[PDB]
Amino acid sequence: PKALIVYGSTTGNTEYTAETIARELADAGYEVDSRDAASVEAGGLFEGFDLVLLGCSTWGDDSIELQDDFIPLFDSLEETGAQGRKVACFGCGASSYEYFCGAVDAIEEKLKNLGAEIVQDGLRIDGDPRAARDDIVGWAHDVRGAI
Ligand SMILES: Cc1cc2nc3c(=O)[nH]c(=O)nc-3n(C[C@H](O)[C@H](O)[C@H](O)COP(=O)(O)O)c2cc1C
Repeated sequence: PKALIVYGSTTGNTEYTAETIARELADAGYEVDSRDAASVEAGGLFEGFDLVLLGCSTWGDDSIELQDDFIPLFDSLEETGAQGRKVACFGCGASSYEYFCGAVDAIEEKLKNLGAEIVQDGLRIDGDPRAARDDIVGWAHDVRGAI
């Protein structure tokens, strides 16, 4: 299968999660294209992919704000070709906050409204992702079994 991973990361935690997920998928034989949201054009972005994984950290002071580089893509998500596309979301946040990983919920809700097929509920990491390696690995295994 061919998967696309697009991540929005300010301090590199969601980028480290995206790289862990990319290796799990490549180790199982998938074809994997991993891109920073900062380098991406929304226009037909998901075209030709069997699975699309979107990663984004949460910002703002209990007023959800998406990671800076991901904003433009979220704004033009209606142009990516998400209708009928198998997708799943992930991101890093702080479980202590009002909207823990609220950017993962917001992205899932728009994808749902755009006709995408959410194959798995979003992976929401608390704290340092390097300490949540087994959950990341376990979530990537489950998405593979869900497509
Ligand atoms: C100023 C500020 C606001 C934040 N807002 C939230 C929030 O509303 N909810 C949440 O779950 N995490 C929030 N975070 C936590 C960050 O999303 C978290 O540190 C995450 O690991 C950052 O990931 P990144 O390095 O991929 O950009 C906030 C952090 C800062 C510094």
